[PDB]
Amino acid sequence: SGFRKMAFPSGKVEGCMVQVTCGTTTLNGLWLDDVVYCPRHVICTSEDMLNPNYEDLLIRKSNHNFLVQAGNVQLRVIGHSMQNCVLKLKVDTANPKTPKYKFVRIQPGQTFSVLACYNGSPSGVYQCAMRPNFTIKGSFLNGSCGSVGFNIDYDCVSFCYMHHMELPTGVHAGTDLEGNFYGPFVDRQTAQAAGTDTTITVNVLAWLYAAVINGDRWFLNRFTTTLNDFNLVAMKYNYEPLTQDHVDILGPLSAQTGIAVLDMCASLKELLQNGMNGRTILGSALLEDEFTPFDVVRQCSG
Amino acid sequence: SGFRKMAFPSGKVEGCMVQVTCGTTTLNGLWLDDVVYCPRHVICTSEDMLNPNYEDLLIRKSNHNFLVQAGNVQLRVIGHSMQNCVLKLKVDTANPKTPKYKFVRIQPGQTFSVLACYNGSPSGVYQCAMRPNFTIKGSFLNGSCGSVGFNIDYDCVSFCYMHHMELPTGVHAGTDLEGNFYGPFVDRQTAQAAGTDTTITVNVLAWLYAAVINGDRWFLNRFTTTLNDFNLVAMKYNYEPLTQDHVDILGPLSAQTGIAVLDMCASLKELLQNGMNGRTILGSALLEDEFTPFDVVRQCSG
Ligand SMILES: *[C@@H](CCCl)C(=O)c1cccc(C(=O)N[C@H](C(=O)OC)C(C)C)c1
Ligand SMILES: *[C@@H](CCCl)C(=O)c1cccc(C(=O)N[C@H](C(=O)OC)C(C)C)c1
Repeated sequence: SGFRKMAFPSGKVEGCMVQVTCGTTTLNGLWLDDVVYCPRHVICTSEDMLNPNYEDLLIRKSNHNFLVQAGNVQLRVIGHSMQNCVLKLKVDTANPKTPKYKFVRIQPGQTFSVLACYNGSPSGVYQCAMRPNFTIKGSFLNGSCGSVGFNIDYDCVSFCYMHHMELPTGVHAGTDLEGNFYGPFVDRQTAQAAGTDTTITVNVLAWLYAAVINGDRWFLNRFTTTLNDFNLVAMKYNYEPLTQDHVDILGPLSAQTGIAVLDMCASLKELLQNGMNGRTILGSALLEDEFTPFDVVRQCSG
Repeated sequence: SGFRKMAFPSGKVEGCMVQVTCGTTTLNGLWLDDVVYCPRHVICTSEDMLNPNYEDLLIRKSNHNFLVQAGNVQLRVIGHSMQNCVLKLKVDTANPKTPKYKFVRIQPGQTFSVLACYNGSPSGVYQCAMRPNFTIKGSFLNGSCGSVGFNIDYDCVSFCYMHHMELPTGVHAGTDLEGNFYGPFVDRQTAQAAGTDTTITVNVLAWLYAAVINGDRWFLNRFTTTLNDFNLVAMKYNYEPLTQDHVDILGPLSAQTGIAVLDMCASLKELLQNGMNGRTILGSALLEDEFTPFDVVRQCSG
């Protein structure tokens, strides 16, 4: 019993974190086999941050301009290249702790664990969701760039996020491990801002099932609704549309609780229209949308 | 920016988790140097669960009755003993991954990371607080017994919790690493239940400071209060009394935000008396009390 925002165990990732310094700029890197991955803005300085041409900046560097430290061991850089917004530093040593891994790009509404790091040293681990507007609501301080987001499936680490910046609203933006940004953000100084966001409906319904599995039932009702009528309400409250595929994905949880998906949707409609009247669900007084159906099944199966 | 429930990186702990089987009962153990620690109820069977005499149960076992598996390696048990409600299994191999560690008992209102494990395999990591009534609101399924709670300070792991059981309300109880229960709970089948609980005031105030540091200011006011008047309100809302030591502990956060502790207490009094009028603080619609002053300083310093 119980329902917590749970992250994957971080040890496999911890053994990949290093510190990358170029000039007086330092940040974190990810050491896999004989390559270190980090944000390419490590080669930029305060003077070029407005319209930097990264191809020019990199052509003017050599391997000796990069210091890579893995704990108290200095790694010799033997090559450097750029891939989109990530820098690849070839080092002369393959990381002996490299896990089985994949570079996967995630979808908005999916969750992942973040290992916050500073100066190549892990500091904390927590769960995040990619928002519909392609930002993440992280916890990151100065020096956290290069920290990564990941999921683990049977000892294989699927890396999905590298941290690059903080937007003016305090939310965060970055890229996939191939250096391609999530969202319409760039690694330079502009007035860029998070676009409008929406609530991830399928996740809210998953979490209502979690709650039922954990004995919170007060929000249930005898009613049902059609998908079309439900989605009329969703649109009114800035919730994403629910699709038949979402209904199918919720099938297992529906079957375990005996509550049809469109029945739980009737409950969600009532909650949106009426609030909670002072009650809580799984210890929250608002509707939580950063648990996927998979997250719920993982933590609630028993 | 940002504020998340953040756990410590779990890798140091992950390398200590093993599986312990006695008969058909299996659970998790903690392998440090050449000792494996686990709940002593692993030696109990369904027939004895009402009034087990553990001294009798253990005298009837030998080393060969315990199977310890560390990954795919079987560890040879060469001794067994009991210490309060934990079993100590001496094995013939010192864990090469043993971190620097301490066994420390924590106070109600303090937080710690939990590494949930099944069959000696880590599954997830999350933050918990020891409640004033000595329970924890965890996330644990069948097979999670023997999972541990810990804090990490400069590479030294302070273990503070081993998981033993789930109470009827779905909250959790266990012991310290010396096998002494937190709270008035026992490792046998009774009608035992969590006692009345209260909210951890000093932590709520810490979190209000976190919020101010992260730009949530709407709940601030021009008022102050005395400690005595504040505590009259606290008692009315089932909040713990605030002490001068709590005020002193909040000194740094007060100084960073420029908001005197008793000023923030005036804000808390208004929030308790009036609710939030539909607003949120750090993405919550209720007052959060599972962050200590230390947790806030760790995550907000920048
Ligand atoms: C980024 C963490 C943000 Cl939450 C981080 O650790 C970091 C390290 C080093 C340098 C920067 C940085 O800000 N670089 C500039 C920038 O602001 O990005 C747009 C450059 C000069 C464009 C960040
Ligand atoms: C406990 C996890 C609870 Cl959230 C766990 O993994 C476990 C493993 C093996 C056996 C038990 C168990 O329940 N034992 C009995 C009990 O219910 O504890 C009071 C014994 C027989 C007293 C739990």
